[PDB]
Amino acid sequence: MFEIKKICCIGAGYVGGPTCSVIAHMCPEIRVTVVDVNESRINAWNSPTLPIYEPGLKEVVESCRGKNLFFSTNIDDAIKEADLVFISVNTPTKTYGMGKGRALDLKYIEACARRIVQNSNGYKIVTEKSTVPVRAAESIRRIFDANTKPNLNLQVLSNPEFLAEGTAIKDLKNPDRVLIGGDETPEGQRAVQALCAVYEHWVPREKILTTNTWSSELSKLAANAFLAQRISSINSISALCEATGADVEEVATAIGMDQRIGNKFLKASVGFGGSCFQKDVLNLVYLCEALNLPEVARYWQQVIDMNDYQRRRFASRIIDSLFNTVTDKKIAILGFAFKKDTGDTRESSSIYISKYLMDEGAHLHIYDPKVPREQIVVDLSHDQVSRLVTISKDPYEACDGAHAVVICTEWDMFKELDYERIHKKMLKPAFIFDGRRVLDGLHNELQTIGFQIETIGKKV
Amino acid sequence: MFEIKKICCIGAGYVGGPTCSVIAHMCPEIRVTVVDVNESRINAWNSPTLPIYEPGLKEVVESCRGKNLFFSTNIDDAIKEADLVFISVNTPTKTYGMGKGRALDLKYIEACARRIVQNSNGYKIVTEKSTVPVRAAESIRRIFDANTKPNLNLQVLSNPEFLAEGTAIKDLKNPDRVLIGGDETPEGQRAVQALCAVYEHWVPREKILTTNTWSSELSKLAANAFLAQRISSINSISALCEATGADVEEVATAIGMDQRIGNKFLKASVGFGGSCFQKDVLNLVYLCEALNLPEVARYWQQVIDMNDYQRRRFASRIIDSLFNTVTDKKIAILGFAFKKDTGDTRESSSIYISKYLMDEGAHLHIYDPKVPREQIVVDLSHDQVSRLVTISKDPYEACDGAHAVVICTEWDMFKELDYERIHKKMLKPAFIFDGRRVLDGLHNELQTIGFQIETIGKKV
Amino acid sequence: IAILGFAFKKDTGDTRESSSIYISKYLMDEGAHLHIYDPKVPREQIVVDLSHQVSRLVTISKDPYEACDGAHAVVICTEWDMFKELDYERIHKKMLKPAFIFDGRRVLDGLHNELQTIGFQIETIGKKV
Ligand SMILES: NC(=O)c1ccc[n+]([C@@H]2O[C@H](COP(=O)([O-])OP(=O)(O)OC[C@H]3O[C@@H](n4cnc5c(N)ncnc54)[C@H](O)[C@@H]3O)[C@@H](O)[C@H]2O)c1
Ligand SMILES: NC(=O)c1ccc[n+]([C@@H]2O[C@H](COP(=O)([O-])OP(=O)(O)OC[C@H]3O[C@@H](n4cnc5c(N)ncnc54)[C@H](O)[C@@H]3O)[C@@H](O)[C@H]2O)c1
Ligand SMILES: O=c1ccn([C@@H]2O[C@H](COP(=O)(O)OP(=O)(O)O[C@H]3O[C@H](CO)[C@@H](O)[C@H](O)[C@H]3O)[C@@H](O)[C@H]2O)c(=O)[nH]1
Ligand SMILES: O=c1ccn([C@@H]2O[C@H](COP(=O)(O)OP(=O)(O)O[C@H]3O[C@H](CO)[C@@H](O)[C@H](O)[C@H]3O)[C@@H](O)[C@H]2O)c(=O)[nH]1
Ligand SMILES: [Cl-]
Repeated sequence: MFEIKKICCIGAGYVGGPTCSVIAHMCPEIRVTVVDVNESRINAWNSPTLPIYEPGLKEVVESCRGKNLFFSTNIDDAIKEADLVFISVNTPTKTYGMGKGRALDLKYIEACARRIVQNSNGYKIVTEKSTVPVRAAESIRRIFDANTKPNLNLQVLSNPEFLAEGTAIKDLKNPDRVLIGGDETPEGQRAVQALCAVYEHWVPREKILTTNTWSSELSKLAANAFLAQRISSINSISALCEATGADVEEVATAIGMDQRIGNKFLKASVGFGGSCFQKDVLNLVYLCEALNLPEVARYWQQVIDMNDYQRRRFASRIIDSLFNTVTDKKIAILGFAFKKDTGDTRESSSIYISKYLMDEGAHLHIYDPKVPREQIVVDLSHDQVSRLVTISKDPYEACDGAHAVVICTEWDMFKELDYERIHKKMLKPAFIFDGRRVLDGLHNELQTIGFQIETIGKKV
Repeated sequence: MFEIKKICCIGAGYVGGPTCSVIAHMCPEIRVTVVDVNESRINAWNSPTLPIYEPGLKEVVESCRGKNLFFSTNIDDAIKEADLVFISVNTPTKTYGMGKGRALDLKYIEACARRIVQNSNGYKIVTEKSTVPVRAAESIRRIFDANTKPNLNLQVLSNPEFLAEGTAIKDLKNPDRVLIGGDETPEGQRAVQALCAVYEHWVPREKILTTNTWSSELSKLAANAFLAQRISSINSISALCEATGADVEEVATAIGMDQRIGNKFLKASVGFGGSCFQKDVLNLVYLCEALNLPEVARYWQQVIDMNDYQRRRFASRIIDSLFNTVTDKKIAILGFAFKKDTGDTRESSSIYISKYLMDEGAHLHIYDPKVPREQIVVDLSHDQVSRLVTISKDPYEACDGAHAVVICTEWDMFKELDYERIHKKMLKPAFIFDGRRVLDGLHNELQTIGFQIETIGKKV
Repeated sequence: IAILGFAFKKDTGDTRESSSIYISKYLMDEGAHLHIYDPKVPREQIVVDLSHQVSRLVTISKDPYEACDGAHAVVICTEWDMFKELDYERIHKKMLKPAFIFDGRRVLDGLHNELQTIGFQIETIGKKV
C-alpha cells in the first residue's frame, strides 16, 4: 500500500543520528533528514568531526550526507514533507516535583507532538523512538486528535532502540530484533507494515517483531530491567561469596553454562552504570506505584537497592581496611567511566565511590585514560572538590604515595601496569581494591610483591 | 595417578539411580553399586519395573544391571570396597525448630558421613551430590577428622546434579556442564582429577568445571534461584501488562530476542512449582540471614514473594470476577501437576489456587490426566476436603454445571477440548481463567461462544 | 545431649524461670534427646517444667556420667561446684565424635587446655571460639 520515501527524525543525538545514518546507508532511494534545535550539534553533524563517536559511524555518514542523508535545523520543513517522523528527543528523569528521581520528564516529547501536528497535513506516520513511559503514545494520539485538521491523518507507532554504547553501527546493521508497536486497527497495521518495509531493506523479516503499542513501549523498559537484574543478581552472589569462601567468577561460570540462563551479563562489578539502567528501572517502579502495583514496584526496586548496596559496601571495605580512617590519605582511583572503552560517565560507580571517600576527607587522585578531566570535576561537584580531588595524567602519578589503588573501570591497560614499581612508591601497607575482577590470576604475584589485594566476590 | 574403579552411591532415588546408571553405561570397566535402606525401592530397581520413570532410563538399567550396575541393600560392603562414595540422600526443608521452612535438614547427610567413616579404611573419595547448604562439606570433613583411623584418608568433594524431570537421561548423557568442587590442596586437586576422569569417558573436557568446594555448593543453589527469578520477573511483568494493555507474551518475545537475555524460562504462569525452586531460594535467603547479609536476603526473598503474589492475585481475580462470592459454586480445576507431562504435584500452583477457593467454600471439581486421585486428596488435606473437593475422571464432568474453568497446568489436551459443549452445560455467565496462556489464539472463538475469557498478562 | 544443671542457681532445688528450662525447650523443639542431671532439683519437678513431647525427648539421669554416655554435647547451665571436678577423660571416651562442651556458667575456666588435649571442643560464654 503506502511506501515511506521521505523520513524526518526529530533529535540528532546518540539515537537519532546513527539510526538515521544507517537507514540512509541501507535505503538509497529514501531521503532521510535529521533535525534538532541544537545548532552546534547539527553543524557538527555536517562537519568532518561528528558530535558523537561510534566506530564506523564516520564512514557511514560521509557516504550518504548530501546524497540522501541530511542534518538540519529547519525542523518545520522536514516535518512538512516527511512520510515518517521519528521522535528521538531526550526523556530525562524528572529532577523536580511529583515523581522526582523516578518519573520521566515528557516535556520534550509533547513539544514534538505539538510541533508535528502544527506543521502537518495529509498522511504521516509518527513513530516514538525515545524511551517513554507506557501509554505515552496515548498522550500523543490525544494531542493529535485535539488539534486535528481536515484530511489530517497521523498514525502513531512505537519503535524502541536497543543499541549499546560502542557497538551502535554493528547493532543497527545486524540487530537482534527490530520492535514495532501499533494499534490493532486497519490503519495501524498499514502504518506498522509501512515501517516494516523500511527495515526489510536490510533486516530479515524473521527479526522484525510487531506487537501492540503498549507491549512495545513496555518491552524497552523491561528489557533493560532484566539486564540490570542479571548484574544485581550476580553482585548479590558476590557478597555471599565473600562471606562463604566461594568465588563469584567460578559461580558465574557454573551458572552461565546452563543455556537456559546464558553466560552474558554475569560479570560482577562495583555496580552497573550508564544513562539508562537506573533510569528505566526507576521509571518501571514509578509506573507500578502509579498503577497500584506495589508488589511489582518493590520487586524491581531490589535491582536498584542491590546496586546501591554493592557500591556502599565496596566503599566501606576500603574505609575499614584503611584502619577506619582515610582523612588526608592519598587514594588512587583507576577508572572513572561507567565501562571500559568510552568516556561516558553517567551514573558511573566511580562517581559514587569517589564521593564516599570524599565524605571521609580522602585525597583522591583520579586517572581514566579516556574521560575528559573537565567531566570528572563536574561529576564530583554539587570547595570540597578543590581540596580533595586531583586528576592525574597517568596511573603512576595517581599511585605515588597512595595507601590504596581502587579500580572501578575494567580498562585493559590496568591489567598491564608495573605493580612492583607502584608498590615501591606506595605507603605501607599498600592495598589494591579491584572492583571489576580485572586482576584475576595476578593475586599470587601481587601478594608476593607485598600488596594486600582485595576484590569483589572473593573472600579476604 | 589414582584411578576410580568401584563407585558406591548411598541413595537410590531420583538422583542416585539415573546418575549411576549413566556412569555404568558409559564406563564399562567401573563397578557401580547403588545402595539404599528402602528394600522395596532396591528390589524395584532389580525388577522389570523401575520405581522412578524417566524416558530412556529403563533401557539403561537393563543394559547394565548385572554387568557393572548393581542395586543392593548391603550398604556397609559397598562402602568398604568403593574408591568413590556418592552421597545422594534426601535433604528436606526443616519442618521444625530454628530455620523452620527455610533451612535444610542435614540428619540424613550426617548419617552417611558417620556410617562411611566407620566402614572405611584407606583412601576414598566422598562426593556430595545432594543439594546441601553452603559449607555442608565442612561439616562432613569434621566428622571424618573427629573419627580418624590409621591409614584413613577421606577426601570430600562436591558434585551437584542439574537434571530436570522428563529429560534426565538426555541431561545426564549430554549435560550442559559437570560441576566438581574440591579443596585447593594437592590432596584435593588429586581427588578432583580422579572424579573428572570418570566423567571424561563421555563428557567433553571443556564442559567439566572444577572449582573450590564452596563455589560448587553455592552454584547449585544460585542456578535454581536465577531460573526462578526469570519466572517471577516475567510474572511481575504480566501484572503490569494487565494494567496497561500490553501483552506478556509479546513482551516476553521482545525481551527474549536479546541474546544476552535469552528466550528460555520467560513463560508467564500462575506460579512456578516443583520440589527445588522454592526450597533452594528459601535456603539461600536463610543462609544470607545467618551470615548477616540482610540486603542479599531480601533481594532473593522477592522471588518467592512475587511467586506468592502471582498466585494470590490469580485466586482473587477468580473470586472478584464471580461477583465477589464463590460459596457453594462449582468450579472446575483443570490441571494439578506443577507442569505438564508429569504426575508430580509438589509445590504445584494448583494446590495453592485450590486452597484459596476452598477457603471461600467453593465446590472444586479437579481433573488432571496423570495425577493420581489419592495424591490430590493428600495435597488438599491438613473435613474440608470431603465437603468441597471432587476429583473428576474427565474434564467435561468437572465443567458440568460449573461457573468457571480454572486452568492451572499447561496440558496440551486442554487446548483441544470441545468448549461449545462445555459452555452449553455451564451456568451463565461462564468464565475461563487461563493461568498458563494455553488458550492463546482461541479468545475470539471462545468469546463468540459466550465465555468471559481471562488470562494472565492480558487486559480483560 | 547432656544437660548438667537445672536449678536457676547453685545450692538450691528451685527451678522457677531457670535458664535450663528455656535452653532445654529450644533443643526439644529441634528434636534432641535430652538427658538432664541436677544434684538437688526433684526429678518430678523437671518433668513439670518441660511439660505443657517430654516422654519422647526428655530423660532424667541419676548421675552425670549416665547423661554424658553417648552424647554429642555437654551443656552446663547451673554453676554447681561438682561439675568442675568431673572425670572428663572418662566422659570423652563414651561420647560420640566430635564431642562438645558448652559452658554456660564459666565453671570450666582454666580447664580448657586439658579438655582440648582430651579432644573436646570447649565453648563458653564470653570467650571467642
Ligand atoms: N543513549 C542510548 O544509548 C540510548 C539507547 C536507547 C534508547 N535511548 C533513548 O533514546 C532517547 C534519545 O536519547 P539520546 O541519548 O539520543 O538523547 P540526546 O539528548 O543525545 O538527543 C536528543 C536530541 O534531541 C534534541 N531535542 C530535544 N527536544 C527537541 C525538540 N523539541 N526539537 C528538536 N530537537 C529536540 C536535543 O537537543 C538533543 O540533541 C532517550 O529517551 C533515551 O532514553 C537511549
Ligand atoms: N530433580 C530433582 O529432584 C533433583 C535435582 C538435583 C538435585 N536434587 C537433590 O538430590 C537430593 C536427593 O533427591 P531425590 O529426589 O533423589 O530424593 P529421594 O527421596 O528420591 O532419594 C533419597 C534416597 O536416599 C535414601 N536414604 C536416605 N537416607 C539414607 C541413609 N542414611 N542411608 C541410605 N539410604 C538413605 C532414601 O531411602 C531414598 O531412597 C536432594 O537433596 C535434592 O534436593 C534433586
Ligand atoms: O556483566 C556485566 C555487564 C554489564 N555491566 C555493567 O552494566 C553497565 C551497562 O553496560 P552496557 O549494558 O554494556 O552499556 P549501555 O551502553 O548502557 O547499554 C545498555 O543500555 C542501553 C541504553 O538504553 C540499551 O539500549 C542497551 O540494550 C543496554 O545494553 C555498565 O556499567 C557495565 O560495566 C556489569 O557490571 N556486568
Ligand atoms: O518459563 C517457565 C519455565 C518454567 N516454569 C515453571 O517452573 C517450574 C519448574 O519447571 P522446571 O524447571 O522444568 O522443573 P524441575 O523438573 O523442577 O527442574 C528444575 O529443578 C531441578 C532441581 O529439582 C533443576 O536441576 C533443574 O535444572 C530445574 O530446571 C514448573 O512449575 C514450571 O511450570 C514456568 O512457570 N515458566
Ligand atoms: Cl512522589
